[PDB]
Amino acid sequence: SQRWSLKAKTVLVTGGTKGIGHAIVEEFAGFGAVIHTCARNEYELNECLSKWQKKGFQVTGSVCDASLRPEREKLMQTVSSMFGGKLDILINNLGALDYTAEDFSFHISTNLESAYHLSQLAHPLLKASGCGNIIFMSGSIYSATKGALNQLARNLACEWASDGIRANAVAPAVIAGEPEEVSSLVAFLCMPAASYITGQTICVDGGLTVNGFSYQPQ
Amino acid sequence: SQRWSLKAKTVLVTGGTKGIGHAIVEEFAGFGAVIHTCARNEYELNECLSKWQKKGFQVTGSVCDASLRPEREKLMQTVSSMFGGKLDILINNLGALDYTAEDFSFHISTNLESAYHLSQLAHPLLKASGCGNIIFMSGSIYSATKGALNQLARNLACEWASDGIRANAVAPAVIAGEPEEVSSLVAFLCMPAASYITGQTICVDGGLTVNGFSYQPQ
Repeated sequence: SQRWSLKAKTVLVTGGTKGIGHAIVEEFAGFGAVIHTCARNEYELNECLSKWQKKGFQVTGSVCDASLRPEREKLMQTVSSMFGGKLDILINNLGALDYTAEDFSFHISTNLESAYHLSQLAHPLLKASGCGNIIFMSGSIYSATKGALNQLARNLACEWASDGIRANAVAPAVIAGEPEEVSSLVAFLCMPAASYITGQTICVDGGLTVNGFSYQPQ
Repeated sequence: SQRWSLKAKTVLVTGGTKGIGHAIVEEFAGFGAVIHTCARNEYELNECLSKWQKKGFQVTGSVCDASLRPEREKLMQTVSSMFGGKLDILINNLGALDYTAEDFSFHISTNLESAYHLSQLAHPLLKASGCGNIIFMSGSIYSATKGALNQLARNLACEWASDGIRANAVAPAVIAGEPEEVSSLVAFLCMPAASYITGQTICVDGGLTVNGFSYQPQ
């Protein structure tokens, strides 16, 4: 039906050349969505774009270091011009001899800033779509980042609902199957069929029970 | 009893001249604990130290901008020398025309870095105590910070338990009584009576129920 279709929906997925981001691009491409992605290494971008267009996938890309403010502004500029000022889906895929406090601080703030800024740059585009979706896809360092990201996600969901923008966060399992499998949940959340789903922070962990009591990632 | 006593326990509380930090200093001082606190404004520090010593409170202080690495190293140096290399309690009290992404990022990383670093600087001191305690006391900006801090708290609780160090996070209510009242929960958590309590992230919110269904701060 039309509710379970992502056909011709415009998507921006950061870091689409590898890992979950690459799996997310393919998942959406399988549904006939129009995707734009980015990466720092232009040759690997070229490599993926090549292997994709042959599979009949509608994907374009640009070189970008999403950790840099000016790079994020240019990226969204490229996206607005190619999608005609409208963007249906934004997949904020965060980047993945012992880390110090400065390292801890830097990685957490770089991740949180890129995701926050990217969402703000896309806001007007997402608003013009009339049915925009944002997905935040992202130990110790990761846990704290995830904790911050979930909150931002829940805030934007309430803050931008009147603009018709939904926001959800998704995390791969801690205890496992390929973690890339989560791409299908990401896709479902962006379907009209899931228009009432917002503010969710889902971790598809295997989970565990002790003495009959369940335990899951916090 | 001895389990519910904080008498002569050494405490470092950051930002003790105002708000909850000031309430925490007084709460512990009421229990006969020995406290060291800090602040950027030396005159207000002097003001509090004066009003405190008269009440018979055992509190010393030093000027410090906990947002600066070298300032945090000096602070812990002062604490180690005055408490004899041992520290029982560390109260990481975070600092409290619209914020941008850089502002968002800066405040969250400055808070998370100060708290993380301060805990690492105190670690050896807390370890030498044999029964150390750490408390992390701390919209949109706050929510994300809190989300990150809670995770760090839960991590240190598991990571440092073998050193005899417990770690818990406490947050004042969102929906209310003075928010400063939470100082008593902070004090309880640091008592030998609460030695088995670690890894907790407690928000003493008023809470609310809708149509019979409860809702609380995430």
